Amino acid sequence: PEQFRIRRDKRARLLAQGRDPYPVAVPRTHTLAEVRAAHPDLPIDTATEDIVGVAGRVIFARNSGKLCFATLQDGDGTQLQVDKVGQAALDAWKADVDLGDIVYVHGAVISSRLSVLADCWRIAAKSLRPLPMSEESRVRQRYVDLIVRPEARAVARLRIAVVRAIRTALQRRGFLEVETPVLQTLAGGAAARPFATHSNALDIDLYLRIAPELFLKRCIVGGFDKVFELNRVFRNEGADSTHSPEFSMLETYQTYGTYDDSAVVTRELIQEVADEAIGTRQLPLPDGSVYDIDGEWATIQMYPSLSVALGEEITPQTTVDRLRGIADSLGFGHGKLIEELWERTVGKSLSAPTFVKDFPVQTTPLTRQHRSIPGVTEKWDLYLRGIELATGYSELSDPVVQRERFADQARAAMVLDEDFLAALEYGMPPCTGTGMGIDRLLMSLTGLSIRETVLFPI
Amino acid sequence: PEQFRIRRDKRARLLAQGRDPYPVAVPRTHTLAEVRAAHPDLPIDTATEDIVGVAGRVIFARNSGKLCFATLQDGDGTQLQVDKVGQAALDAWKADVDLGDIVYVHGAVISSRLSVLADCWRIAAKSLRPLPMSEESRVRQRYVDLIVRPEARAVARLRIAVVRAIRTALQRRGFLEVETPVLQTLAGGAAARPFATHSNALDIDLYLRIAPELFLKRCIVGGFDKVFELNRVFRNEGADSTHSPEFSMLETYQTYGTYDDSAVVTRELIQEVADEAIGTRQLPLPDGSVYDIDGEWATIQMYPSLSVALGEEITPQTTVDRLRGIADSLGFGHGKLIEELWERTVGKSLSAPTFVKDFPVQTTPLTRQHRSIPGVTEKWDLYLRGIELATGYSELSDPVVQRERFADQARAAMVLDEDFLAALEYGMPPCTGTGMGIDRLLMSLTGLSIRETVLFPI
Ligand SMILES: CCOc1nc(N)nc2c1c(=O)n(C1CCCCCC1)n2CCC1CNC1
Ligand SMILES: CCOc1nc(N)nc2c1c(=O)n(C1CCCCCC1)n2CCC1CNC1
Ligand SMILES: N[C@@H](CCCC[NH3+])C(=O)O
Ligand SMILES: N[C@@H](CCCC[NH3+])C(=O)O
Repeated sequence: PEQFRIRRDKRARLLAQGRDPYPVAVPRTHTLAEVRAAHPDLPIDTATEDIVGVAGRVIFARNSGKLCFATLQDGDGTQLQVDKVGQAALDAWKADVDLGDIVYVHGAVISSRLSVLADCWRIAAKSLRPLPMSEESRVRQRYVDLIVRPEARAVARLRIAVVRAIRTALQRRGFLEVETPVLQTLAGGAAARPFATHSNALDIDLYLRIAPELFLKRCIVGGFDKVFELNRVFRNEGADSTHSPEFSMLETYQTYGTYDDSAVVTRELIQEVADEAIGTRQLPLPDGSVYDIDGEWATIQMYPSLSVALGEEITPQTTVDRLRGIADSLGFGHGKLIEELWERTVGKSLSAPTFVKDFPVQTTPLTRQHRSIPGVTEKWDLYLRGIELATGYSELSDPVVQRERFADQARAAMVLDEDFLAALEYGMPPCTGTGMGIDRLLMSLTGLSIRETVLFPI
Repeated sequence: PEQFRIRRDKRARLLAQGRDPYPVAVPRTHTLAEVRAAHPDLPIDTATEDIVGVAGRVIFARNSGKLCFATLQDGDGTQLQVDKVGQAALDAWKADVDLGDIVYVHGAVISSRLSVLADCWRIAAKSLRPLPMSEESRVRQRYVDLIVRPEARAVARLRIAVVRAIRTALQRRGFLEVETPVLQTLAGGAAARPFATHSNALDIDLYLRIAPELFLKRCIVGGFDKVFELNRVFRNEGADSTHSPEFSMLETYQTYGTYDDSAVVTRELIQEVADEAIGTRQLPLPDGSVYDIDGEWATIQMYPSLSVALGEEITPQTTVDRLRGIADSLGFGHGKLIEELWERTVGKSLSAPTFVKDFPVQTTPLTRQHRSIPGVTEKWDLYLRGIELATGYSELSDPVVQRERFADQARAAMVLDEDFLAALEYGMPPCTGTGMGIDRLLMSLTGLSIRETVLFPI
């Protein structure tokens, strides 16, 4: 709080002296990891003439008369420590260097009684704020978090690897990644309230996408065989531990397969991700426990599993009056009640990775009706560690069914998405699409909160 | 316009008959490209017993008594044509199939007097709109465009390959891809008017990002060595042939290099992209001409090149009164005039790939001051076929300079981005960032308009 000002004084008295505390270029020859990997086993307390120029943040200090010692930490976490050359050097070192400062050191690498002893040295950046964190002050200052807490570094890097692993996996299977509009004249593809924004260009409101599905489906019409899109969607609603207004989401579409096929791919995908990004399918948790995601995953059906849980045959024919009865005895329409009752009974119990499939028609307007069973659609949800993570559909390609479905939805709350429906009636071949939530994915894999999985939330 | 209704009648009279015109699953064993690559050279008018099930859009038809012929076109453009099995089959074929329809055919592949002769056949999707386009009706119905025009297919696929090539190139060089917020409490990183939107969660306006730079720079503070982000930005301004309110943009940041270093990388990157996505650096144009992007690219300086063009020494010292004089004699502040005069004289002439570097301080608040030359910053722009495509900076890591820079900008039009400035004063190491525009990139490579480079504009 005071040291704020002495640092700012250290800046000004360097400019006046004509020593640059924010130089344009310092000749860093090696990352610290490069130096460590280069000199793994080294005779302790012995010299080597490998001259190198390294840089890093001075995090520890121990000044002492003729020799000074400080730990240098590169941005990724790696560490190297630092008569030699000049006395004024040491004077400047003492008087100019503070903790949190970025410094360059040229010299030869030696082994401590793994350090480097300096020919030259320079400031690369002057810190006007010493380093210190509540979980919320962590999020509001991620940049400090990443500097001073290792786990922040590992989580950031893990998200990145997971996202790369996803691209790899889909690309290996012959999927093409596409960019579809964020700004739309009307936002569809999911059930949520949009963010609205006004355009100076057109003097109209546009709406940020809630999902890419409707546009992705146009691509399938247009002759894409296999397409995906990994990017942010926007749902103007409340925040909780599994919901945020902006988050990253994966949609996948594949022609000439069903929800049976996309279920297999989804499993393989998640498993292939663990392998690449985490290295095990026996997933360690902060709990201390281990979650096993290996092998095969159980598939249940919604109506039957709900039936066993309630001890009574529930079907698509079961009335809202009856459902409401059961809803009460525990604590709008048919579909909503089935999913609610199922979630409160079956989905809450689940631990092992589980698919639930065959969903009520009311609440699934974009998914095809089931091939044999009446009253249900070909949709699955994937629960992983009790987290709704992913869905897949046998996609409805029937435009007149689809027009009805929207009309039913519109009257319930009349402007339909006429261009989407127009596209469907040029002919969309049979396909299965999936959605997956990236943070929920990581959450399910790690036990980490949504406020840790993304770099910069609010 | 009438045939709209006969198609819709063909749908209904199939449902009633209990033949599904939008089946969930048809067993397509092979893409058409798979069949073509399998049977390249084949004795013409001879049989082979490779049974396969293919699917595709019936685009050509020629019905004739006992044998019917139609061209099947897969979504990517590949083509295969189609006593045998059943007469009712042929009756249904004639009466049920229209152009634009998606159809499945099982049977053996044979050579035409390269077709397939049918054991079975089924409708996969019924089209209620026959296929037909003005450049604007092309954009509003991309799905039809992609079906009926080959070039639409190739451009879509090229953008995708270019974007993949970019990720490859950066990933090869050890860059990590990061997601930074689209919704911000205040949007910075470039000069443009934001899109504003209201949050129900917080009862405040948020602003869609104009650029990721300020957040990307936090990542560098936080110890990222090499980071990029390829994703859409939003600038609430007018549309023209090189400007749109939503477009895809690449930002790159690398520690311990300057604008000299990022210039080299940018060249290599663009060149490596051409190689992967296009296959030549002798770029063919709709013109008929060829643009050469191979070898080395010229670097000029703004003030000196402007000087030669005007025949008079222009420096950072040259007054607004003088500049305005020259501006008039041809046809606000110093910086703006330099760039304007330069663009109207030098930048308009350029053809070969050219870097212009060393920019006026006023108009470059985020870039470091030049290491030796006074009055200029270390910024370059890359012109490619006379298109402003890309910039790179030696990044300003000096927080007090940076605070001033914003204050000057704010007073000109007082709320600064205090958190960004806070991050800078924990110490950002020397780095160079770049921006590149994806559509301008493709435009510069191909001669294609911005309304062709993206799938779904408006
Ligand atoms: C990390 C924040 O993720 C999410 N935030 C919000 N607001 N909404 C989200 C999510 C989020 O991850 N999802 C889903 C979850 C898996 C299904 C695929 C799409 C993503 N959804 C929608 C799920 C609804 C369907 N029943 C609840
Ligand atoms: C395809 C549409 O691309 C763009 N649209 C808009 N509205 N603005 C764009 C673009 C667009 O591509 N760019 C730039 C061009 C290259 C520099 C890096 C960022 C991208 N910019 C900003 C450039 C200004 C700096 N002087 C003009
Ligand atoms: N838009 C969907 C994801 C794709 C499901 C398959 N069409 C959702 O948010 O639920
Ligand atoms: N945000 C910049 C691109 C990055 C330039 C390097 N800091 C722009 O739009 O011009």
